[PDB]
Amino acid sequence: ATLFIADLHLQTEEPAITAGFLRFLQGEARQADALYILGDLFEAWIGDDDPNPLHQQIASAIKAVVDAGVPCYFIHGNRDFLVGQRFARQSGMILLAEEERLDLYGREVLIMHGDTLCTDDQGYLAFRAKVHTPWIQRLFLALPLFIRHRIAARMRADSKEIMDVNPQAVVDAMERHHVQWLIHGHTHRPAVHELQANGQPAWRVVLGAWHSEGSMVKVTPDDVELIHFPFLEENLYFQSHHH
Ligand SMILES: O=C(CCCCNC(=O)N1CCc2cc(S(=O)(=O)N3CCN(c4cc(Cl)cc(C(F)(F)F)c4)CC3)ccc21)NO
Ligand SMILES: [Mn+2]
Ligand SMILES: [Mn+2]
Repeated sequence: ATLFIADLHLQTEEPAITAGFLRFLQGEARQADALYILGDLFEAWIGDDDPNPLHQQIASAIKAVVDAGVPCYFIHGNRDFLVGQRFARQSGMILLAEEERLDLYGREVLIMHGDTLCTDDQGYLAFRAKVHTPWIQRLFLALPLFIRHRIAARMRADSKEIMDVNPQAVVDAMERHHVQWLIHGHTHRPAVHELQANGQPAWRVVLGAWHSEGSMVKVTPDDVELIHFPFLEENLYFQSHHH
């Protein structure tokens, strides 16, 4: 089976999510044919030279999955678009493009973070175009780390419902790639949607954010599974009752 996750928004202020992801990497992920992380792995990223210990702890945990024979892939989210090749080398992850077409047991599948489908938020897409301009990224990354951390903290303070996808953008993307299956995150609305693309039924599968429980999509030769699971090993104890 091939696994997909997104929208973990890892951060040191939410250690339960981190513990949940570490348990996922040490368990389920080790049995997978591959693991794809479709963006927003981290709640923030200001560049690979950031010494935040969480980054090294996550890199090491992913690298153990890779070393165990499970290739791991990353598509950037809007929170962590600055993840670069230094982190890719540290974690053993392979960085992919913003859209990729996969062969999953014969099923052709488009994968993407999903924010580019949200074409009714023209303000967001304009800002997105700016922070994805290479010369702007290179200027930001050249700033001292403490300056980047101040900029990012102010921006997060200033930003504190997610616009959903545009149905026509979905059809356009799925016809550009000639697929009947699309997996994405970003909208934080885990679901399976049927539509029509390329003159045939098509499906859009949406990952959940890791808010109170984890979420993954598991693709097998036989089916597509949207799975919700607890972060920690929920230890069984017997609550007494009476009838
Ligand atoms: O995502 C969703 C829901 C939609 C959410 C849409 N809002 C969103 O994404 N936000 C809002 C606040 C925020 C802060 C971060 S950040 O703290 O990591 N960091 C800020 C500084 N960044 C920067 C980079 C560059 Cl190149 C240039 C510049 C500068 F502006 F200075 F020029 C700054 C790098 C990134 C990352 C994402 C965001 N569902 O999935
Ligand atoms: Mn997200
Ligand atoms: Mn997002």
